[PDB]
Amino acid sequence: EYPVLQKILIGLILGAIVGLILGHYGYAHAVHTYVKPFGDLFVRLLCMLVMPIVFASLVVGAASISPARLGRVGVKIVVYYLLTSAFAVTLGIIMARLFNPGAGIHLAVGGQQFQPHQAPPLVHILLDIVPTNPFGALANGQVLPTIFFAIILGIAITYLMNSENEKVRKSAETLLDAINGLAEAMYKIVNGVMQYAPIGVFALIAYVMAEQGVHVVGELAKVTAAVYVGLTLQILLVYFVLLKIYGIDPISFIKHAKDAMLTAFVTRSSSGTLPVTMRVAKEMGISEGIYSFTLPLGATINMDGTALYQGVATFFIANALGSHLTVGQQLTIVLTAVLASIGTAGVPGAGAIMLCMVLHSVGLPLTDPNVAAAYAMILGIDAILDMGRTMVNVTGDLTGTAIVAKTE
Amino acid sequence: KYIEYPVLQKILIGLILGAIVGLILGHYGYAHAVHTYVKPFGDLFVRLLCMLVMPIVFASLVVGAASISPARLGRVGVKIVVYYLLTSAFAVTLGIIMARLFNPGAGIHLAVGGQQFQPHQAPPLVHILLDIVPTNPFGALANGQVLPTIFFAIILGIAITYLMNSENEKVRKSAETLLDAINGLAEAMYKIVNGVMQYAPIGVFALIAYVMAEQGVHVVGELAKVTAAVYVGLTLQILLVYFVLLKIYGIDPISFIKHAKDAMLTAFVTRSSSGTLPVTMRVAKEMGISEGIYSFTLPLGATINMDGTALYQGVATFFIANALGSHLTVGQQLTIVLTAVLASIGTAGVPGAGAIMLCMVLHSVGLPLTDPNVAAAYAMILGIDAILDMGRTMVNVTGDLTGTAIVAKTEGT
Amino acid sequence: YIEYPVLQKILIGLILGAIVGLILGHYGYAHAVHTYVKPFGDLFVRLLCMLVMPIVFASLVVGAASISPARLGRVGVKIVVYYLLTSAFAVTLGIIMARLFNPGAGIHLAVGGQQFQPHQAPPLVHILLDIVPTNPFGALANGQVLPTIFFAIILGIAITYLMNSENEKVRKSAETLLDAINGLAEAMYKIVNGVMQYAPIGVFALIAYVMAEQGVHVVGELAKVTAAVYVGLTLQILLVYFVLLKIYGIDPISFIKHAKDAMLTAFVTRSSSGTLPVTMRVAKEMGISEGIYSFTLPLGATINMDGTALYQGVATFFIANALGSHLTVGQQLTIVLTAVLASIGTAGVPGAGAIMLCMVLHSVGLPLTDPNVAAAYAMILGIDAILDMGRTMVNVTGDLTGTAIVAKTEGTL
Ligand SMILES: [Hg+2]
Ligand SMILES: [Hg+2]
Ligand SMILES: [Hg+2]
Ligand SMILES: [Tl+]
Ligand SMILES: [Tl+]
Ligand SMILES: [Tl+]
Ligand SMILES: [Tl+]
Ligand SMILES: [Tl+]
Ligand SMILES: [Tl+]
Repeated sequence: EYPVLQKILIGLILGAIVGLILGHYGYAHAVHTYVKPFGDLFVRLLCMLVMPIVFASLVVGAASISPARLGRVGVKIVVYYLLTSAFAVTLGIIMARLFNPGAGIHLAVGGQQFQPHQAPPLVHILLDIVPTNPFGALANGQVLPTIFFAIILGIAITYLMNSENEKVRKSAETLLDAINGLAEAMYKIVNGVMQYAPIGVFALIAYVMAEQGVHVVGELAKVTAAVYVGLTLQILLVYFVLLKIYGIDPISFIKHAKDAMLTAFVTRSSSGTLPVTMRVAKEMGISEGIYSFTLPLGATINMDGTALYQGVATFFIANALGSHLTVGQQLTIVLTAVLASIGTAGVPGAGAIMLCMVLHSVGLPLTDPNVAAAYAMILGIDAILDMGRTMVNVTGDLTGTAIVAKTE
Repeated sequence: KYIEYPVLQKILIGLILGAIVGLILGHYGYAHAVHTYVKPFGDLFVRLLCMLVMPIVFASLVVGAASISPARLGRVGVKIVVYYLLTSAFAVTLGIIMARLFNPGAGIHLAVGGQQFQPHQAPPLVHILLDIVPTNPFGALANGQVLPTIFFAIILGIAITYLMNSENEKVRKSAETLLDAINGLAEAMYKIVNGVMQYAPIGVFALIAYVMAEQGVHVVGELAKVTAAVYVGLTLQILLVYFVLLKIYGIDPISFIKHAKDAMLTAFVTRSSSGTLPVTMRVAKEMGISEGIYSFTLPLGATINMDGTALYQGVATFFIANALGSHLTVGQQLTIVLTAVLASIGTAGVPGAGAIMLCMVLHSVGLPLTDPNVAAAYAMILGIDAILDMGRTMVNVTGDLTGTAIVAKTEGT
Repeated sequence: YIEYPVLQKILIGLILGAIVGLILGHYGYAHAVHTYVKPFGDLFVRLLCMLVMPIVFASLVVGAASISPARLGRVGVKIVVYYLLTSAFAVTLGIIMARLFNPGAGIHLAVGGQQFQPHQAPPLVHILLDIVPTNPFGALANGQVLPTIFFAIILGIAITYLMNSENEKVRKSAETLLDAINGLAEAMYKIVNGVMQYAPIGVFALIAYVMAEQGVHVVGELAKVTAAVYVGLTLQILLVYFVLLKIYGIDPISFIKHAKDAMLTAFVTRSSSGTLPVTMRVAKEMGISEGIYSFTLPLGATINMDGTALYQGVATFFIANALGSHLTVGQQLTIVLTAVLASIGTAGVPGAGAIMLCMVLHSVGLPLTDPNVAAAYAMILGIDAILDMGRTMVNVTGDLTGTAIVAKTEGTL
């Protein structure tokens, strides 16, 4: 009934208190049997949409970047985001190694530590990106095959919208229209769930605090910190550089963006903030014909915010499970995540949904008590992380639409 | 060789002829020969039905959620929705009441494999509730999870509507398309049922032929037991609730029926809420309901009218369970029944929805249709579904008019 | 750039590949190829058996809708009857030529070091009842061919009946679902084109292995296949088309003289759709009514079954024969008739001949994962390119043959 972000922070701050004192001389168990299931309900509602959004999303996403259905002003802004995600990934990993979130918290939940099962011959792991039956991939949660098929579909659809046959061209138009809309419904459903999130988020940390000790809160602050420093380090180290390098003034640029960022910071919605963003791009004096096209893109294809979230969440999730992870695997894991997140920029809680999808793609079964309880930690603090996530997404959309505006 | 012939006649001929053939082949006949030869024609029939059980429940619920969905729901609409909810309320109670009043099922104690069916029971409440949320909705759909499919089709249908309330025309057209295509699938699945009802006379023949030949003559009384339980609760609904609702709204019940008289008799003989809808609207005009009212509210009851199904399930549930051996309590009765009705929204008619829902409710309550008992128990009701489905639709239509008349008179604007 | 003529690419990959393979076979390292080269071929085979499900399904829904009565126009009904009575003959030639050359025996593959063993086969009741999908989403989800076929027809036909409805809500909904299912189908074809781009690499790796490992025997066994097709192929044009034209007072000699490049385009483009512009312009040169060829040509592009019928005839026989199992005339057609009867809507489509094979094997229970089945299919898939040129060339010749026969019955020459 009331401001949804307030609700989640209230449930979090209140929940960690309740959990923590109930932890000390309380009954970690009673929480586990009674409180926690409300939390589990929450985590179920999210993992639910993990499949439809990943697939429907990527079909739309592929079609968005798809050549040469891609316009010429478009091709440049795409090139922009690729070379920004580039840096946004490096920062992610760097900050994730810089703060070491996860080690320190050594979860062995069943009273047995989680043991990563590994891993078939390169041949078989590559071959198996190609879904043997795409309905089946989709049906029983194969991530890599769904990704591969949703790109190969999305790109194909666009080629059909370049056909002589209007029977053909309308058909494609229809399919894609319908796949979108599914995607679009899946998002509306996230909004709905975020409504339950304050109860759900409550129940989650309540348990984690009551059961994992007080150590966690420092481990989570470890996460939050690693994101937010990388986050501002992105704006400063890359955006300001790109603006400066294009004769735009970084200081006064921020002065216009100032509330467009603050809106994103508080609405979490790249789409919800889009009205405010476009109005500021007009204040900055970007061509109408430019920002009305390139801003609607960053709202969806902006990959840089998610790239920073995954960088850290990946590393913490894995680190806490026990498995110390190398730089190679870090990006392999991360690049995969970001490369499937295209089309999902905001979307309220995308950062967390992608995490689920990446774990399900790297084989870690969410049903295993450790994986679950590890994930459940980040899912608690997702709210906070998701504010910076969107805020940087928006800042980099303007930065891009401004750089590309100027070249026209 | 054209079966261009009245399809209801066909099924009743298939039924009354079939039970004779079966019954005499039973007495000094060869229950077995029937079982190996005649029955598979019956099983083909039961397959064609349980086929559509998944697409129609899903695609149907998406459309139905979207139809009741707020605030996409118009204000004339919101009152008629409230109507059907408080009528299904009563329709359910009568269902259970009549199902306990006649005791269909006990008396017939089927142990078909030569072993009695044994309900397997049941995970911790936590786990049964959590598992209503599909972990992967494609998967729910793919391998038949009922409760997760229900849950997802509602959460989808509602969401779609909210998208048709968007600024973004990209978004608004997208939603419109998806929902358009989900409908139409629903709509096609219905057209497929009509097709199957065409085979129903042969299939319904082979089904009771076996049941009679093998289950004794006890069945025909047990089935009359069902038919009765429905038809008495059925008319007891019209009298006890509709007439009270009309009387309570200054509408005259006696003269109301006098207009509805053929509109009901059409439904009773067409089994189709949609097929009868033309006749119904013309009678709503005879009763002098506003054009802008009945041309909206009647197309809804044709789909969302839940009261007829509520009575079918009430009795079929109790019989199917009772015959299996398991004596069922009043809590479970409605738990089971409310479930069924609440997923049957959007499926009013549809020729044989009564039977389809039964199959879906069983698959939802864990009873595997592959087990010989559950199968041979369902195969009984599926025979007589035809008869029951005439009263089902007739009451559906009577209560659509009752509703659209009660709501009409609260307007006149 | 791999943008160079795609057919050249594949023949270069084939002729080069067989050399490389074969010499690497003799004193080479059949094994090295197996571990390193072959996986590139396997990636190819995967990419194909990938789309086998969506195309069969989405394709048959479209196909059903295209022949569906009485949505079928009257000029249409005669052309449909034409292709049915030509597929009739095309099947017989298929089998005849497959028996006449004996492709397969001579190559006795036992790959694991154990020969493949056809597992057989449930009671006729169970194999027939199981054509009806218990849950159609599941059929689709886990590869069930026969159920997918059955449901895709029963859906496509139904959708068309809905486009004959009074209710525009209904008639648009159907129009949408069918529109969307199309496009999916249409996308799946675009995806094949994409794969054929990788085909030169993939095809190289496939025969490279087969030659290196299966001996030099194969090339003769494959020439055996190519021949059987191409002789049956031309024997179709001569024995049936020319007889049909002659029988309708059209002159076969001068008919060919117009079709001459329209066939040569098809022979070189492999696409019934790609060649369709050329075809229509030639139908105009032959002086067919504009309103006739602009309708009937677009059909044979998709429903022409006669080319595929000849491919399956021979591929079936070889594939089974090589596995070890000697196959009778009954089974031959049972297997083949099935294949052709699901292939409606898939005329071209670049590599449909091979995709249908995979689908017929998955329908007849032979698991593509078994190393023999796999290595046997992997042989035809190599030479598919060659076969597929004659496939489309005969498809086109017979579309013209039909549209000219049907044209003249309207008195539109
Ligand atoms: Hg998840
Ligand atoms: Hg069923
Ligand atoms: Hg295959
Ligand atoms: Tl994105
Ligand atoms: Tl976000
Ligand atoms: Tl209903
Ligand atoms: Tl009915
Ligand atoms: Tl075809
Ligand atoms: Tl072809």
